[PDB]
Amino acid sequence: SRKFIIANARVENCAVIYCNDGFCELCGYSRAEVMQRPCTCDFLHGPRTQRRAAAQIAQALLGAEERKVEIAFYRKDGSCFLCLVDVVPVKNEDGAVIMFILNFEVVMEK
Repeated sequence: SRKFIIANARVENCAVIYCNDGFCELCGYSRAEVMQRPCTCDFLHGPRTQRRAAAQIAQALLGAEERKVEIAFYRKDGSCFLCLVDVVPVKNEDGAVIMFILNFEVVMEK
């Protein structure tokens, strides 16, 4: 099951403007909760979440850079999962970034 969100690159906090069912089911947060949150998805952060990984994802968004970052995330129920976050900038003809697609894959459980 694919898990992904789409972020608005033209607002300061890169707000989530779409999230698919797979993503919501993965992390245990409903679409209503996820929508309009910064697409870094800090609400998934917990004890094992590496500062360096979080920083690297944030960097990719700032610099509109395509990048895969593997990071420990937490579902609503507290379970930890190692997640490969795939940051994909989508630019127009001019070269401006219009949105980001972020894909999430579970690497392994806990």
